[PDB]
Amino acid sequence: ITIDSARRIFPNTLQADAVPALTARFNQLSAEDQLAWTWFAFLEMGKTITVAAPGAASMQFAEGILKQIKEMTFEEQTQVMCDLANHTDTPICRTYATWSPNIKLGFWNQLGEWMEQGAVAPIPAGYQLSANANAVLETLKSLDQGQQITVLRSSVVDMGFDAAKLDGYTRVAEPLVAPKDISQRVQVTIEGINNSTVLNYMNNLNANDFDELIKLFVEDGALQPPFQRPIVGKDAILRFFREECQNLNLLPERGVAEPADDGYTQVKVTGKVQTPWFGAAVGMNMAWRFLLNPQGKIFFVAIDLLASPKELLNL
Ligand SMILES: CC1=C(/C=C/C(C)=C/C=C/C(C)=C/C=C/C=C(C)/C=C/C=C(C)/C=C/C2=C(C)C(=O)CCC2(C)C)C(C)(C)CCC1=O
Repeated sequence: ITIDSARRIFPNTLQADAVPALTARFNQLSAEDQLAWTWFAFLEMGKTITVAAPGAASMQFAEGILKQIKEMTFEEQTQVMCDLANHTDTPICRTYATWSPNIKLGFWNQLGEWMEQGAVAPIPAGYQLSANANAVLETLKSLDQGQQITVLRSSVVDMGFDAAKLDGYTRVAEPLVAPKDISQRVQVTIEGINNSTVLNYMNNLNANDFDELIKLFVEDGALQPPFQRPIVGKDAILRFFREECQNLNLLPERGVAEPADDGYTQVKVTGKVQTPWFGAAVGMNMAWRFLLNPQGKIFFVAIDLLASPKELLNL
């Protein structure tokens, strides 16, 4: 048993790889097309769902850069936005790179508001997307909403300076919320599954109880978010929880458990997940794939975004 082999459990699980597919196509576009594209994608999104107001604690980390941009001319603002899209080496792009996804999202949500308000340079009124950009946008509109918001988030996260090239830095993230009181936790129920570790995983995460959640993992275990590489080691996993996994609502529905190598157990769970950005307005179709050692500790868990609601019944 290795992490590489663990990634392969439950191979008939059909992930929504249309997301990385579309991201690849989007990445072929010019910075100018990218900004215009996302503006139109953002407006399209607004036809059905509204972004929740970012937390004040989150925005205080973006406030400095936002203030600087707001005081710029339209031409200067557009250049900064192009710099972010191009991953150009600039002070703003380097600052951006140290931010967690939620801070990056709150930052762009504010710029979007200011674009609507006339405070930040808008997309040119009669701007024409390239043929390829148009086609990418058409494909976006054809995907379910869970896949749509995942594409937009991924693109936001990938802007700015290459974080890897910053070497060591203080990571900027939202402050920790106190875990929910036990009496206030709404425990999950999973049809076909009684596994204590899986239930503890779901309930602790829903409670923002990361200190108890991390105890479920083995030292050298790993967690794999949708479409990215596994995050290895309890230290990295806990940091991921604290920085990116606050105020989620996991609503698992069904699951199955099977024997695995070396006395391990593998467990597949399907259900829905809500992000605090949209709440109940977007229930993403998810699968969890656990690999548990004989002591019931988590060696590996993959979290998949599924290709369609039909996959929820694929056990
Ligand atoms: C950029 C841009 C703009 C702005 C655009 C804007 C403002 C875009 C913003 C878009 C927003 C707010 C997107 C939010 C996405 C959140 C998702 C997909 C969360 C998923 C979480 C999941 C599945 C959780 C999963 C989890 C579970 C279940 C676990 O079990 C373990 C934890 C884990 C995390 C893995 C403008 C409009 C100004 C145009 C110019 C321009 O470029």
